[PDB]
Amino acid sequence: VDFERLASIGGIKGHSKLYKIKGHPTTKDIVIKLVPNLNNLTVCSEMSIDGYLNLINAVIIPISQSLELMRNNVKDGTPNENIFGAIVAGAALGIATAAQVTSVVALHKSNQNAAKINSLRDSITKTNQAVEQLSLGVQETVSVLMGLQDQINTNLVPKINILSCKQLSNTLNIMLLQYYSQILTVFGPNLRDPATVPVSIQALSQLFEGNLELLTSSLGISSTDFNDLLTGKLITGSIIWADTQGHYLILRVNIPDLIEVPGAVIQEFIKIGYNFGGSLWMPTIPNKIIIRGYHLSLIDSTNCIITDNSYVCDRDYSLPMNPILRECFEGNTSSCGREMVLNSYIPLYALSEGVIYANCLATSCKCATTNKPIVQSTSTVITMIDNSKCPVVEVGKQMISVGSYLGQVSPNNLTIEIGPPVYTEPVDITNQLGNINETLSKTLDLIKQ
Amino acid sequence: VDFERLASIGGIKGHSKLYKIKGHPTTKDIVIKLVPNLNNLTVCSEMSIDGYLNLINAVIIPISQSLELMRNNVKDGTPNENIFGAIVAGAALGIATAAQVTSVVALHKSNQNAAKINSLRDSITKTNQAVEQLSLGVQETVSVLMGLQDQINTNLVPKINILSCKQLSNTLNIMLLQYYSQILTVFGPNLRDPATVPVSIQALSQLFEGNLELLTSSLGISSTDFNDLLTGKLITGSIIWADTQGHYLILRVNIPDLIEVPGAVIQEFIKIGYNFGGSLWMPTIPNKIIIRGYHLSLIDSTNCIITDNSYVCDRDYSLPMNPILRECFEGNTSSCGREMVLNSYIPLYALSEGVIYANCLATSCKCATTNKPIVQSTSTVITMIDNSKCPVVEVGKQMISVGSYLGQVSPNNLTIEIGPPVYTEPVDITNQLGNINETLSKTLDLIKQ
Amino acid sequence: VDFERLASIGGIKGHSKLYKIKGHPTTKDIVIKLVPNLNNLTVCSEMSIDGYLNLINAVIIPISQSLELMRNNVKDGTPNENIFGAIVAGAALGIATAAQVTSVVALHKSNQNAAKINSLRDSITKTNQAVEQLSLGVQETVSVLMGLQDQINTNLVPKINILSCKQLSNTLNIMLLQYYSQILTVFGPNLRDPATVPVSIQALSQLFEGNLELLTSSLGISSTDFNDLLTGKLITGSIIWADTQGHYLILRVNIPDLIEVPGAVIQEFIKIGYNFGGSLWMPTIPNKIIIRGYHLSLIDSTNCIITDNSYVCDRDYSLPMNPILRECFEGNTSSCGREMVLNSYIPLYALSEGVIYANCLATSCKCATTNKPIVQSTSTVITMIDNSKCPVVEVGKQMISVGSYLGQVSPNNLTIEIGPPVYTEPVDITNQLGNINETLSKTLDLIKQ
Ligand SMILES: *[C@@H]1O[C@H](CO[C@@H]2O[C@@H](C)[C@@H](O)[C@@H](O)[C@@H]2O)[C@@H](O[C@@H]2O[C@H](CO)[C@@H](O[C@@H]3O[C@H](CO)[C@@H](O)[C@H](O)[C@@H]3O)[C@H](O)[C@H]2NC(C)=O)[C@H](O)[C@H]1NC(C)=O
Ligand SMILES: *[C@@H]1O[C@H](CO[C@@H]2O[C@@H](C)[C@@H](O)[C@@H](O)[C@@H]2O)[C@@H](O[C@@H]2O[C@H](CO)[C@@H](O[C@@H]3O[C@H](CO)[C@@H](O)[C@H](O)[C@@H]3O)[C@H](O)[C@H]2NC(C)=O)[C@H](O)[C@H]1NC(C)=O
Ligand SMILES: *[C@@H]1O[C@H](CO[C@@H]2O[C@@H](C)[C@@H](O)[C@@H](O)[C@@H]2O)[C@@H](O[C@@H]2O[C@H](CO)[C@@H](O[C@@H]3O[C@H](CO)[C@@H](O)[C@H](O)[C@@H]3O)[C@H](O)[C@H]2NC(C)=O)[C@H](O)[C@H]1NC(C)=O
Ligand SMILES: *[C@@H]1O[C@H](CO)[C@@H](O)[C@H](O)[C@H]1NC(C)=O
Ligand SMILES: *[C@@H]1O[C@H](CO)[C@@H](O)[C@H](O)[C@H]1NC(C)=O
Ligand SMILES: *[C@@H]1O[C@H](CO)[C@@H](O)[C@H](O)[C@H]1NC(C)=O
Ligand SMILES: *[C@@H]1O[C@H](CO)[C@@H](O)[C@H](O)[C@H]1NC(C)=O
Ligand SMILES: *[C@@H]1O[C@H](CO)[C@@H](O)[C@H](O)[C@H]1NC(C)=O
Ligand SMILES: *[C@@H]1O[C@H](CO)[C@@H](O)[C@H](O)[C@H]1NC(C)=O
Ligand SMILES: *[C@@H]1O[C@H](CO)[C@@H](O)[C@H](O)[C@H]1NC(C)=O
Ligand SMILES: *[C@@H]1O[C@H](CO)[C@@H](O)[C@H](O)[C@H]1NC(C)=O
Ligand SMILES: *[C@@H]1O[C@H](CO)[C@@H](O)[C@H](O)[C@H]1NC(C)=O
Ligand SMILES: *[C@@H]1O[C@H](CO)[C@@H](O)[C@H](O)[C@H]1NC(C)=O
Ligand SMILES: *[C@@H]1O[C@H](CO)[C@@H](O)[C@H](O)[C@H]1NC(C)=O
Ligand SMILES: *[C@H]1O[C@H](CO)[C@@H](O)[C@H](O)[C@H]1NC(C)=O
Repeated sequence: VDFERLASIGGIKGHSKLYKIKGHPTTKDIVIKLVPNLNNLTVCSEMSIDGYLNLINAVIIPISQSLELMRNNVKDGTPNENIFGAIVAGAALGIATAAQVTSVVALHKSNQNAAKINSLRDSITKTNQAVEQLSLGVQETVSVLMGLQDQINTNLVPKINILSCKQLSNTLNIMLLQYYSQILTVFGPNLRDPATVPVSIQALSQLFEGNLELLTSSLGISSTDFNDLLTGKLITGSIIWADTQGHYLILRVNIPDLIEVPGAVIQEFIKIGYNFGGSLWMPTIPNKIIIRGYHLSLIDSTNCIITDNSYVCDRDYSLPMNPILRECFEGNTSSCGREMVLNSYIPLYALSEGVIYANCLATSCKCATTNKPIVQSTSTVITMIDNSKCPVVEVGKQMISVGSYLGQVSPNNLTIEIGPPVYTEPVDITNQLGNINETLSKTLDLIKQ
Repeated sequence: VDFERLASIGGIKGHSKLYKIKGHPTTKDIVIKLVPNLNNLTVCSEMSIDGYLNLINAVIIPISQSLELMRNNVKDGTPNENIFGAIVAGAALGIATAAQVTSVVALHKSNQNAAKINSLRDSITKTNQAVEQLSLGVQETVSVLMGLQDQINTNLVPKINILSCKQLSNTLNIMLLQYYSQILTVFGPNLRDPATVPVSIQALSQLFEGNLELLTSSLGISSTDFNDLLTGKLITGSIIWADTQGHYLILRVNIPDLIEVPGAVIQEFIKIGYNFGGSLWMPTIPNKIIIRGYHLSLIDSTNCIITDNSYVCDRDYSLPMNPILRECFEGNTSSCGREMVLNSYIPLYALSEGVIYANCLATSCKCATTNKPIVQSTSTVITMIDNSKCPVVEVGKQMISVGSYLGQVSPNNLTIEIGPPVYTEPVDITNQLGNINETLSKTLDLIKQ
Repeated sequence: VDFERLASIGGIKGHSKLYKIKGHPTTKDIVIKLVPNLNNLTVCSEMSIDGYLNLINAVIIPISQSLELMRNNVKDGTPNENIFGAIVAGAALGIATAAQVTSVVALHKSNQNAAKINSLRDSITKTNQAVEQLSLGVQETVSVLMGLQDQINTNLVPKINILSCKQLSNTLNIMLLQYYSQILTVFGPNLRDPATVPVSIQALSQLFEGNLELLTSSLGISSTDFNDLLTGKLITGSIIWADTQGHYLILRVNIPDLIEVPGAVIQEFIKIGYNFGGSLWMPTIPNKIIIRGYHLSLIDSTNCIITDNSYVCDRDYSLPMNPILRECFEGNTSSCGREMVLNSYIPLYALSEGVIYANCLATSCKCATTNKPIVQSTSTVITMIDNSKCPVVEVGKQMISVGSYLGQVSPNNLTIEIGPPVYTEPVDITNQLGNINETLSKTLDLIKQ
């Protein structure tokens, strides 16, 4: 890429940041209970828990049935001693994809640990606090949790005798209906196929009043640097057991790790408007260019957080680009398109290493040190301001200082090769393909002559 | 649609679902009280209600004057000779659509029931609980409802003498300001034209801590199956009255239904990457094809929820394709477009009726029962794998089992034909336009002579 | 623009509203403290504040360091003959934009007032109420506030001795993790550079349970008409100080004003389907047209709220419109394009000042004064209906009355030109990609002839 020619056409080189992709995740098993274990409220709680039980058993049972169905198709013990592993009975599958097979293999791998955690069902159902830990093994422990367990251990407990029992039953019914609305909201897409659908950690967090940090801390991840504090919205987890007896859900989550792709640097750009042909124009370039070993491609940070120093993505998002755009970035400013604007929010000046790139035709350019106006050149449109002209500069309204030097090439004396203009592209451009069509079927009429 | 040549072009036939959408327009009517009724707080409440009342008086009166204007835009009379009424006022609508006329007919249809509900205004204001059902007639009822009644019947009521009265007044002001912010949030677009704008049941439930099925069970809808349980976001409804003295809003909602359009089957597809020209490609076909008696249309599930077995839409969303797409799906794989990718997240193999469609040029394909590689034929690009080759297949890393049979013919032994790709960013269409600019007078240079 | 031919192609003139732009905002300074001042809880608080402080220091300290680092890059003083201008040291900026320069100038303006507010740090940290005021000067005041100060002044305070101190400590821990997650949620993009990123009042109010007009009333701005009730989602604020001692942020917010651009009228339109060629077609014209002294342009309401009488935007969003669309709106219905629709939710009739535009080919049309049907003319598709034919009209299933007159000339008796249909696919481009290439040999063939 040539920054001098692309600055001649009106694009200024922005920051350079890194690219990091999530990769190599380890697994951790969590358990979530659903039944609010009340021990203090055995005086006045009545039958009303069983209505909540009937409403949650409408969704606990079919998820568990599909979960035991999907783990039933796979088997182990490949024929021959040389070949061994998990075998998917694809005749019993019907239609399946690669990630579904991978999830089936993962569930078959975690079936033994699911049975190991299922051995502690009475330990799961005996908890009376919000979040606590129980000894899974000699070195492993579980992370049982309920957000609403605290709500009938710090709010509804002290009103055990001041307030009437039917009012406690009605308030518990309102809270249970609201919580069942929350579980109904979060396990929406999970109802179709609860094996191949990951669970967002924030969607888990709205079950517990939107506290993602409690799940992050009790899960074990402790973000310390600046880069991992923004990260935490990409933690994925899958359900491995859906037990109906204690009415609990055993899930397996993936602890992320931000690996770094070698040699890939994300380069940003700033687009300014320039006055050509009596109109204001902007070059048509993408904002972000990934560069890796003299190779230009495209990415999208639609799902990626952007730090001050790097681009952090959940997964690699490499998109191809047109070779005409590659020639536009490399040498050919004639191959770069331009669009027109007339709105008031167009930047005309910007700073780059102490060098001002400014359109002086619309912006007032002056030097404070000499008190003389600066005129637009006719060989260029974008006008540079450095310490060669004047140190202390009047641009627009503002006093500024400049610094450094162009380095290699001055685009003031360089020729101008602004390419063809493009228009706006709504469904209007399909109507211009329509009048291109009538021009072409005029030429088809002129073919026969 | 032929699935063998569509498997040759790179598409795999996915699941088949239904289009059981829309239903009978049975309705129901409820009452939304705004001012909460305090009865235990007659000791220490001051006149903190007056600021809330002055805040809501700026809201309630415009909807009331708009609705009485809208009733002034219609009469019935008995003009003509066969017509016994239901005429609209001439030119009093100004600018109006068909849905506005339908809303006019709806208010003229329900004004008698609105007067019937308004006959018990003193019965409306005497409620001191959250949700009540009061008898409209002999076998009829409505639902008067106040979700913040509980918060000043279980939280602010017991602190009547423990906490100081000015602190209760301040906290009451805080929750009144918060709840008035909630009404200002939910009746945002409703303030412009409060007769033709429906009300989302989820945004209505957001006034009540997001307890949707509390409103649903108080309404009367009891979804019992899997398909209708996810449904409940298609309730909707329109306000029929905005009474100022009781400060309440009489709402009319529609009880939905799920009828089935006959013969319409939604078909899913899986698009895999194939290695042609030393490059990775995918075919360009839409994901869902609706088929009804040899008729292909297009749909968009931008709002429709997807069940495990069918598609639930609020309303029919039929779209067409080009006839070139119809020939692409029927017989012409040369008319099916393609796209080039280089990203890592491209699946290359999938399963369909125990038959593997695999890109073995990039995927390791072996038979574990015989320990031999599976090689790509030069005639095919996508490899069919069944039990005729080998029962246990190594694909990728995984042991899998195949089964069933082929189905008519195979896609491997068929001829393959392909076409050019194209993308967005119409600067290439701009160069094509300049090509037309030079081309049309490239024609009229040396035709004759 | 005409409305006779434009309704003859099927577009009906909607309401005419105004255009207003937010302009000239003044500045007011607020302060936001973050450490919850507990005074009643000195009996049982333990050291749970220390973990919250350790969590929030990693956010507070680098924001303050970046703020003072950006503060160092601007200097004042006289550049020889010029008096002042706040000279920006451009060597200490790297790459900067115009908005960043304006923000640096804003903080250079606000350093003195930030120091004046920072002189009352012990006054800031001593507040034990939710929202209260302190005297900044003889005529200026500050607006120190918390949404969660009340929560440990009305909820956790009365359970000082009834509930155990470790349960109070755990409840405070859970609520502090939840609120620390709230600050991590709202200050997401602010951590990259906390000077150039504006702060929305909505996400700020999300820290205080979504009570927007509590913040608005503490600011002092008050809405009084219909147009300012919907306005309230566009308040812009910027960080001016990030003090780590009392752990508070001094913020400067911009109280706005809705200025009116003169002569600009936003025109809406209603597009109906018309039956041509045995099929339903939809004309392709934009819904909104801004007209200002015979000047058509394009706008987008992607962020602008729409009131009953005007358009309220955060900033001007004028876009150029095509000269082919200028011929479409002025004279040439051939330039007005079309598309082919088949879905059932297409309106075919509408009312405009007692003028019925009705496609009577698909809609039943009658006059029950005479009890006869109304037929379709061959010279037009859209049916003109006024009181000259019959004053009381039957359209579809609805019985209406009309008035007024035609409007200059009737839109039924003329003949209008037509545009071609379009689609939403790049297939056409690929067609031409080889088409013009094939027709190129044909052009030379004409030359050969
Ligand atoms: C999940 O897998 C289990 C285990 O069965 C094994 O896997 C199947 C896929 C087949 O390949 C089996 O041959 C294989 O053993 C299946 O559970 C089994 O279900 C059957 C009924 O389908 C049960 O038989 C019943 O048993 C008693 C006998 O007294 C009577 O009630 C009935 O007469 C009937 O025969 C059987 O006990 C049960 N268990 C075992 C170990 O075979 C299961 O069908 C399968 N699928 C699902 C969806 O759960
Ligand atoms: C909505 O409609 C009511 C009812 O009036 C009926 O509908 C109107 C659209 C017109 O077609 C009327 O002719 C028709 O009766 C309107 O309320 C009426 O408003 C008028 C004033 O516009 C009232 O007249 C006043 O009455 C007393 C007489 O002592 C004095 O205060 C005034 O001198 C004045 O004459 C009238 O009483 C009232 N009611 C009726 C039954 O006619 C209403 O104006 C209309 N529009 C709106 C915007 O509310
Ligand atoms: C922000 O600015 C302050 C003020 O410094 C002034 O502005 C800077 C932008 C430069 O132009 C300075 O020349 C100018 O004075 C900076 O504080 C200063 O930091 C320096 C170190 O960077 C301190 O020097 C130290 O001082 C003592 C001397 O006994 C010893 O510890 C060291 O040997 C060392 O020399 C200096 O005292 C201090 N104050 C002043 C008034 O200069 C500050 O660093 C700067 N930037 C940031 C990121 O905070
Ligand atoms: C409440 O429950 C706790 C925990 O089980 C127990 O220690 C306490 O004694 C109970 N109190 C009453 C009054 O039941
Ligand atoms: C593009 O640039 C190359 C050198 O980088 C040059 O040879 C070529 O002619 C240019 N093409 C244009 C300006 O169209
Ligand atoms: C640009 O070229 C001019 C002559 O046109 C020359 O005076 C000037 O020094 C050049 N600038 C450079 C090489 O930076
Ligand atoms: C293109 O033009 C031809 C000839 O006028 C017309 O028949 C055809 O429908 C048009 N096609 C498209 C896709 O615009
Ligand atoms: C509180 O209100 C309820 C319901 O109206 C009533 O039964 C009760 O007596 C009231 N209590 C007091 C102390 O006013
Ligand atoms: C595929 O075609 C080949 C010849 O090209 C033939 O030998 C083979 O039997 C065919 N397989 C089918 C029809 O399944
Ligand atoms: C290209 O330009 C104009 C429109 O700008 C068009 O009318 C003309 O036919 C085209 N060709 C030439 C040779 O100008
Ligand atoms: C609680 O704090 C308030 C306000 O500072 C004070 O008036 C009151 O005495 C305190 N009460 C106790 C029990 O400490
Ligand atoms: C466009 O309209 C003008 C008058 O406004 C007319 O002279 C001209 O012929 C029209 N052009 C068409 C229909 O192509
Ligand atoms: C429409 O044209 C007819 C002649 O075809 C004429 O009689 C009639 O008055 C016209 N209507 C107008 C101009 O409104
Ligand atoms: C059409 O011709 C142009 C110019 O030679 C070429 O760039 C383009 O690839 C061709 N398109 C096809 C599909 O052959
Ligand atoms: C497919 O069949 C159609 C006729 O139905 C034909 O026009 C097309 O060329 C065929 N596909 C080929 C040979 O590319």
